[PDB]
Amino acid sequence: RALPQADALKERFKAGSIPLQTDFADLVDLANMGRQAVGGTEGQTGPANGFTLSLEGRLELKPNAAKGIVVDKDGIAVKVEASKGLQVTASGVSVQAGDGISVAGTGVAVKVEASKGLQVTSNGVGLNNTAWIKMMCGLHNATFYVSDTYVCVFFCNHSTGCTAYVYGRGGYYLSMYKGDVKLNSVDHNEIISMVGSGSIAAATMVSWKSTKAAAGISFKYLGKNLITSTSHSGSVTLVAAP
Amino acid sequence: RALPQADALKERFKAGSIPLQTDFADLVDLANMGRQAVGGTEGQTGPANGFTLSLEGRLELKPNAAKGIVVDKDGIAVKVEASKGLQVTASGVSVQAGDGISVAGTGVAVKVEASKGLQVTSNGVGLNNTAWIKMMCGLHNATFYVSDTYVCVFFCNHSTGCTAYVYGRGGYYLSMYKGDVKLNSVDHNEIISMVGSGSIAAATMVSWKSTKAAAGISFKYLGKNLITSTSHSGSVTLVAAP
Amino acid sequence: ALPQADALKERFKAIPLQTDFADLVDLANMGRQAVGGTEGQTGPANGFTLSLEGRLELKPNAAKGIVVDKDGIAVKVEAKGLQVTASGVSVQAGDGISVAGGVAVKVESKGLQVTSNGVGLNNTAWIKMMCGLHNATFYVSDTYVCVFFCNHSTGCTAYVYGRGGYYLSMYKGDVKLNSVDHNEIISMVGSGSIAAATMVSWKSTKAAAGISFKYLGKNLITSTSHSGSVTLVAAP
Repeated sequence: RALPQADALKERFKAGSIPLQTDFADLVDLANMGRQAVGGTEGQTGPANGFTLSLEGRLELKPNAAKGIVVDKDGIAVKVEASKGLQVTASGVSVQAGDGISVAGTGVAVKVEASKGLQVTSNGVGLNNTAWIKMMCGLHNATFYVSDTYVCVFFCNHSTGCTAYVYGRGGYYLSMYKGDVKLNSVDHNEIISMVGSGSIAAATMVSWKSTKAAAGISFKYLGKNLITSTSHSGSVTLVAAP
Repeated sequence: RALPQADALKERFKAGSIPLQTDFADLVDLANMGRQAVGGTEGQTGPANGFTLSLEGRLELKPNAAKGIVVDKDGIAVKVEASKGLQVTASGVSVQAGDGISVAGTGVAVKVEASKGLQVTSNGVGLNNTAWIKMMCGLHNATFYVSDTYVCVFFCNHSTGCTAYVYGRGGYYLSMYKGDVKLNSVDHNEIISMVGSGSIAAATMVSWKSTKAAAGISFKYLGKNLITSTSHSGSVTLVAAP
Repeated sequence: ALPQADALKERFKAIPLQTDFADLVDLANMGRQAVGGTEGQTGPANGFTLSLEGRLELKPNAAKGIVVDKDGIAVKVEAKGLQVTASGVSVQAGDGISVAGGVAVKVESKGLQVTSNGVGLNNTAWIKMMCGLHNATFYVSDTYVCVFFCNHSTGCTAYVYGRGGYYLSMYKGDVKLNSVDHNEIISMVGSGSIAAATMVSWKSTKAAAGISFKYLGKNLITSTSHSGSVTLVAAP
């Protein structure tokens, strides 16, 4: 049996109606639903989980305040420990990105300055393939450099000109002959070299008394190697230190 | 006073009975429990926090939609802001780890790639103790190296052989006498050095016209120093660049 | 609105009218109204369920992070980056993460830095590098030179790199460790009498934090010499 609706139960208690035992039985069970709802009838175990019943008789929410839920006058809210990595807005709950962290579709991820030598991929954070240039710039305190497949050169302005530290690549080394190293199309004034047998010499420092190094100036050079007698003639442009 | 149960109370309105005032009081108070539960009786302040009462009289949950909770057809739910760092499954709420982040029992952590020169410890993320090898490999654009306690050497394959860039370690330097530097048991062809006193000379660049560097080849060498006249007799083997 | 309970009782005091019964029926109907059980209603509100015994029960969405148990309504965290205390839900930081006013990268002296724009190498990371390259345990660095010291046998040998356009002289007396002149030295060579020291050794002097390094720095543009006085620092 489902209890009658209100309008129907009422006309059972209309003037000049004979209210039967079963009409009162319907009234009692109707009245009893509020007590069943709060778990108060014989054989019930009290308010369901998540509910309390006050002494005034009010049904009340039981938030586990130790497990991240609070209830107040604005309603049921997630309890975020403030400034501890989490953030809540009308949009929902989210992680708050501090220094070095970025948050986007992939999730919480590492943000790096690429100018500063670091990579981040699927496999984790790491040095990129040009971190070494930044290292070498700091080593010599160079404000400009060139790099290509046969040489790299780190430029230091000083006095009326500049001096550069030189390193070979791919097996190659830098010629030290006059006319083989041009900054801004100017031949060099001085070089210091490492020496090999039979007039082989490899330029390790180069200096221009009156030519300055700046972003965009050209570097022209003759690279040599210890296996063949040929020579690459490079023409590149200076770039500011990273 | 604790209201009678439904069957007991029914019995007081049985056929032929004259219900007393106290039977009706019991009925009224039992009917009243619905109103009490929603804070509707005199002395009460209306629905408890977390609850609302519709114009139809229905009890309803009041999620604070500005603070992380939603209620829909599916139930009471945490509202996660989409793709802002957090995730939710049947297993619970979790952090979504993007590139360079890993999540484990320890918590949210940085993942570093193995061979790219980084470390992560409880003191933070830093460079590991062999990062310099990756750096020197990119500086010279080398695909192979050896490194032990007295030298490291960086190998560049070119033309019919290869040429190597040499750095001393632990106070030591590479001899440049013929027969003192062997790749694959072959003596070197040409070499480039820095000069010391008398016959002191330190190999900086070593060449083999017709021998290629490759993982597993042996590198044998005579390391020397400026304090004692003794030599170290090295025999290591080439590893690929990081 | 409906009579309060004590007003109702007066109407059923020791013959009730139909409007009294009506108020009692309507009063009794409020429990059913609340659980969405009357004609014209669609059952319990969202977030509520009604058990077969007739008890109102919460409906947590067990797949959207809420559980209800004996202890109350709770956030359901997977134990996977998150932690809940009496102060609420927060992020659990592992190795390389710090938590404070959001989630940030922590760096160790180990060459890395973190700023507004991300994690990168700092400005002295190259020192850790040249220390590992040469296996040096002490260095100096100033504007015109840097030097990496390697203790071995009875004394010390160092590798040298010029900075700012400069180079280290190799004249006896121009390079002092603990105020002692060097013994052996190895150079790159230039025109006339220009040479640049790249390895320098003291047979009976050791490197250690504190020891002074004095040197004569030179360059290729001018004839002048910087007169350097610095002190050795431990490798990072």
